[PDB]
Amino acid sequence: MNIFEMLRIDEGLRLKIYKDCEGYYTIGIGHLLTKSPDLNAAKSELDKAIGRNCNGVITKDEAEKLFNQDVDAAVRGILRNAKLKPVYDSLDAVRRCAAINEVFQMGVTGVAGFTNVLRMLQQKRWDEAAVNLAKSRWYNQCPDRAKRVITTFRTGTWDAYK
Ligand SMILES: CCc1ccccc1
Repeated sequence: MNIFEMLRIDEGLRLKIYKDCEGYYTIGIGHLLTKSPDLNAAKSELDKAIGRNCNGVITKDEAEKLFNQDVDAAVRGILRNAKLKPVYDSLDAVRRCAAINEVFQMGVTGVAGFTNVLRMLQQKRWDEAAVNLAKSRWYNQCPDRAKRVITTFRTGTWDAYK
């Protein structure tokens, strides 16, 4: 088990655009296209992502290419954020996976707002952090996308994905 297998389980796979649990346009393995409510704006983002006219249906190797890019962006997003990096670096290996996973789903800005959860996690207060994350708008709207991630933060094991 690793970050990629973890996210393949949580995000699964779609080969055509859908609205995710926050209502935004998406494809592949949790690849957010845009926050715009216009399908065609999402469609332009996709063609620009792949480098061809799709028109909205991608292959497996292309989905996996996007996935690699998005995992990388999520890690870079953490390391470049002043709120996220010190908390991230205090975390053990498995919880670092849940952190990458959270940012991958929610984006850096959304996650960076969790001021108390960030403090709780850095002070190693696993129980309280998991409770506070379970009150997030992220969790209440994307329950089974988020559930195993919150459990992972609490336990620090891979058992939720087992
Ligand atoms: C709040 C989870 C988290 C912690 C550190 C870095 C990213 C995300």
